[PDB]
Amino acid sequence: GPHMATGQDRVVALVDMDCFFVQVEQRQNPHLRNKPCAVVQYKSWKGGGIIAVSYEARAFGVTRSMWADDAKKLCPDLLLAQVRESRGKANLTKYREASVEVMEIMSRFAVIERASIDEAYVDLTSAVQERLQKLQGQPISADLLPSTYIEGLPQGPTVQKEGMRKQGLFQWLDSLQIDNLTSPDLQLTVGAVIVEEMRAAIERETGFQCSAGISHNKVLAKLACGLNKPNRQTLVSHGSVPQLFSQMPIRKIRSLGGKLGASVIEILGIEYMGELTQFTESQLQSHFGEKNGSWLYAMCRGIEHDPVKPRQLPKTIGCSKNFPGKTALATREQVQWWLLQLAQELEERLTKDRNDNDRVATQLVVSIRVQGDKRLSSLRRCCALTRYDAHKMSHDAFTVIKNCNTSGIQTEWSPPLTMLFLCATKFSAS
DNA sequence: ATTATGACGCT
DNA sequence: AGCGTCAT
Ligand SMILES: Nc1ncnc2c1ncn2[C@H]1C[C@H](O)[C@@H](COP(=O)(O)OP(=O)(O)OP(=O)(O)O)O1
Ligand SMILES: [Ca+2]
Ligand code: NA
Repeated sequence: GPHMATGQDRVVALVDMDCFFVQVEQRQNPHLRNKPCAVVQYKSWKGGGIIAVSYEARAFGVTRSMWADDAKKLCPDLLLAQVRESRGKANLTKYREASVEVMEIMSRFAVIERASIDEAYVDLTSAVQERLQKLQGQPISADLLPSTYIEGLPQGPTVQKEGMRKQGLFQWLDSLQIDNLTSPDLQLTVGAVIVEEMRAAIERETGFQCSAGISHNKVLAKLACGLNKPNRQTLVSHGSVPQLFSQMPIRKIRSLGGKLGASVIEILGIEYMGELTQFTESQLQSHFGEKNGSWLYAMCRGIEHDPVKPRQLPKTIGCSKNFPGKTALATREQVQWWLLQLAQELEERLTKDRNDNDRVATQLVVSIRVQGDKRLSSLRRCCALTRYDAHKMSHDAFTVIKNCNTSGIQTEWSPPLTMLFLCATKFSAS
């Protein structure tokens, strides 16, 4: 009734760059603009592995994880850009620097949480209140929302995409009560106005287009963002949730894309998020645990409380390389040479991080995989990181893993290593 | 022979 | 601490 919280206290946005690594390469090389193209890493094995795909190329069926040779079979005119290689490995520096460009722009509007190399959540609650004051009861015109979709509209009693978008926007704006500064729907709408401005600034100042979701929490904001891509933003209101969720497969919701989500489906015998509402909180907790159960009970009603954390910088800085099939490392000299290569890239990134961000990492984590293990990581060990020195770091990494060597022979390594990983963690101010 | 990352939960 | 899950 009157005491039933509806999770409508906040305005949250999720901004996500469209086909990000592709746009980085297209900005740099105009010849790739408005073409079917993809970004690939390595080239020798089947033309390289695809990691990003332009919307033009997606129309031909090109996807991430596809080998470039296979992609070319779907799209013979596909253009490719290669990830830079340094010290024998893929080097993602260019995309990390492009990411900083975008994060710094977003930070002018509001506190952001960096969720990945190319996306950030934004808590717009306070910014919305401020904009609501400036407006002073004055209505919101559709002209302020030129790329916004209202999920669930139009509805009730044109055959083109932009026409439908506008019809829905009009129905929404027609319904708004702008006299009430505390209407959640009004708050979301002002949120969307601000996000239009954020997205315009990003495109103006970097050249990169993006999509966005605006809702009352991170999970709905993320879901919304994906509903109309590319180059559009979507508002998902509290009211839209029952219909949206009624046919939404459980796996589409962030965190339910894996084993937990499969267990929800299997154990409860359901398919869609909306079907969760018929279980009690205790019932959900009995199957999925206390935390997951409470989260599910609220989430299926469109309610989630996870905060947008004030964090614009990554918490760890890591360097990793696979050594698949035949290229697995089988000699001590091999293992030491590759630890040094990884340690050298890591040193370079850490030193840059220390100058830019006024902090120093204090722990080095070392992880390997051995041939045979289905798991991505076989063994992880940490040691002290006391100096930004590649030789020391690689020497230390070797010391903490050297006992993994089954080989009776000193020089040989067995079983061969199929992955190496160095990660700097536990930052302190400096 | 996807690969290179990165956050957070469990015990 | 070391491992697993989920994500981009
Ligand atoms: N599995 C992966 N392996 C390596 N790099 C990845 C992987 N997934 C994503 N990336 C990189 C390349 C992407 O351009 C970038 C952002 O990822 P993501 O947001 O999932 O897709 P995207 O930006 O390429 O397309 P979209 O327009 O659908 O968001 O991070
Ligand atoms: Ca993206
Ligand atoms: Na993303």
